[PDB]
Amino acid sequence: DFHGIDIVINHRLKTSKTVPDLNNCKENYEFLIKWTDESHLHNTWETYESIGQVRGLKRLDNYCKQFIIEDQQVRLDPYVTAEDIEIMDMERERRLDEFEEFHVPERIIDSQRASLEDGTSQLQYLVKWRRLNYDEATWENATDIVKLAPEQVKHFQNRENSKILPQYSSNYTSQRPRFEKLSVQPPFIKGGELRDFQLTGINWMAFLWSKGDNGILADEMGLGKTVQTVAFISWLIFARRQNGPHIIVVPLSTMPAWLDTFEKWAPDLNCICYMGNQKSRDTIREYEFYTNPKTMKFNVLLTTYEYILKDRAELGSIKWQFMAVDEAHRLKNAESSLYESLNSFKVANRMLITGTPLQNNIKELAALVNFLMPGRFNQDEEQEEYIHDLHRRIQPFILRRLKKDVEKSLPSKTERILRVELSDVQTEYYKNILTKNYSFSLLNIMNELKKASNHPYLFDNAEERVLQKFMTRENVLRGLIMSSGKMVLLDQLLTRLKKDGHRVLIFSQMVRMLDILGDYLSIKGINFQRLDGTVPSAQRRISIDHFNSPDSNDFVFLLSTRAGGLGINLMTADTVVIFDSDWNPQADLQAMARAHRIGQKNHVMVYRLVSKDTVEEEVLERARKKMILEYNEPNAGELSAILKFGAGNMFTATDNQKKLEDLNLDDVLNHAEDHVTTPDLGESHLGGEEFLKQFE
Ligand SMILES: Nc1ncnc2c1ncn2[C@@H]1O[C@H](COP(=O)(O)OP(=O)(O)OP(O)(O)=S)[C@@H](O)[C@H]1O
Repeated sequence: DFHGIDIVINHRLKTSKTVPDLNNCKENYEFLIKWTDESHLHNTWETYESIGQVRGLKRLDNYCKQFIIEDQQVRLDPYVTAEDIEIMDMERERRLDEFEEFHVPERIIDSQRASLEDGTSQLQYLVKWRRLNYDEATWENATDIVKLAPEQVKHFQNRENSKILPQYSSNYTSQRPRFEKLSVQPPFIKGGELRDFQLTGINWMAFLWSKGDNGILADEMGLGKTVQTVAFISWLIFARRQNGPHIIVVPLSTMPAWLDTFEKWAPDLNCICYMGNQKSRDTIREYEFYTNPKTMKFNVLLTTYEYILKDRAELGSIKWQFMAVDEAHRLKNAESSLYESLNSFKVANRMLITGTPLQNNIKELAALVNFLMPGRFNQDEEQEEYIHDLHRRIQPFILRRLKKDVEKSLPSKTERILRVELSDVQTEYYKNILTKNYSFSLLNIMNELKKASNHPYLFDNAEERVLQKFMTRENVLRGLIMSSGKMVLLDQLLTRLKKDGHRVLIFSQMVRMLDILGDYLSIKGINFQRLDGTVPSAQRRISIDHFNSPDSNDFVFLLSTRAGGLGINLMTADTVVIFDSDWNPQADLQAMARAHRIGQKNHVMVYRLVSKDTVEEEVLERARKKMILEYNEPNAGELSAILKFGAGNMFTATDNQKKLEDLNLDDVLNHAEDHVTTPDLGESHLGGEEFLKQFE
């Protein structure tokens, strides 16, 4: 009824200036439109006079006002950094990449053929839109859905036959099946792999079920503990044929995650997301059960804690088999309505997830245990043994492994901090920049130093000034390398590891700096490409695929640090360089794990570069010290400190050059620090005393 403009997605050029005004827009562009009373396949490429009179029309103009005009305007400002731009760029991307998800269908809810205004009737569905929500799902024409979304359809019909429905569940009376052991991953888990330590995992949760005991998965974060739940569900269903209704509780941050993981490793499963509190609640009830006013038609549902109260009412009275919960450090508390309402639930079983063993908590120690098993349990010496007893007293219910325990299983790596002097040049630059000041601005001041520390060429007269020796090309490198602490080092670092054929990644904050290496490499004659927000998706894939080319001649590959946070896999490199790092260390690890990507085949060597007695190390010693408190810019406040000395202890220039002069790679590397980035993780709880018996 209310027909016209839901929202405006995009725009472009046509069939043939730089600061445009509305009129330009109006005249040179077609625009993308989700119409109201519609959905995202029904987006059209229209122009002003191709659409005409339509309700809430202004809200289109408003798009130009911001996304063409005032965006394009804003860029001009010379204080807008290059760095700044690529953000604005990666930004468009991110937005329009979300929209691309709304004509990707993920479920189907009702085969219900609709009569049409002829005498004709087509089979129309009822489509759940990915990244979208339960409110706002649309009936759409079968005929073309299917030729777009075969499986989710294929799934649909099966979705009410599926052998694995909930009531075909086998319910163990006096007894319950023998504990067993699976030395190889059972076919019915169809995703891909799972390193032995994965198997071992499921085995454990398994064996435990076949004791009637629930346990806790606390292996250090990012460690597969999702796949390890997913898988272990497949088992409950497909291996103890009981699979009534299952429920996993999740961080809203990561449910988009789980969902993929499911239709990756347990594709055949019928699992249900719980997003929306309003029109969802009501929508879902029309999907969850069977058509009658108590057949639950779904294998697995998933939520945020949120809906465990807004909807404890309905959910409370549901007969549940298995319950897990991710990043559930969240439930140390015994009053928090999670607890009170999760015990308000009917569960045969509990797996629990956290990346942590308890220390302090005595009451937490209780609340967690007393949650998953309602049947458990002075001078400071006496509260110290009690916590220590009840420590071991629950060894059997814990699984905890760390990096080192699965080093055999995984692409090990190695973070080294190579710290260099500043070139005689750099020194003097720094040192002068200092002079000028202390007389939000502090920022560029930081920047100038940051720049100085990386390379003098970032600055304007630099190169011109350096080479007062006229104009030769050998020389152009000669000064280009040697005026820079980092470069000098790096120079023979490549030289050397490019003798060992190490395929090499390099990141920086400063795209300008990238340019400069960009220079370096072409002069030296080395193959590579460059990346960052500037190059459009379309492009990227090609600078990428050429590096990962079956036997490519690219033997290095430049990137923005922010480029990293992308989603881009370059395992074809065995070695990462951080030229310089962020307020945020994670930004560096994102970028790291573009070759630390859990389908890596080498040992990954990671060199973080810092210049000695520079502000640089304060930024990095900051990084760690935050990025230990775990599981994007320095404060103006704190910033005062970080700058306000490092200045006269910054020694000679000609000294520093002397150092650089006959610097030796090896020493630098055998002197190299280590970047310590993990609270001592505690000890490995490698399984339950019992279980262990059954494996050897
Ligand atoms: N066998 C596997 N094959 C391929 N990818 C895997 C495997 N196991 C884990 N992963 C991936 O490793 C990445 C990080 O693992 P996650 O399962 O998200 O970590 P996690 O231990 O669940 O962390 P949480 O949920 O915060 S405690 C994910 O992209 C997983 O899909």
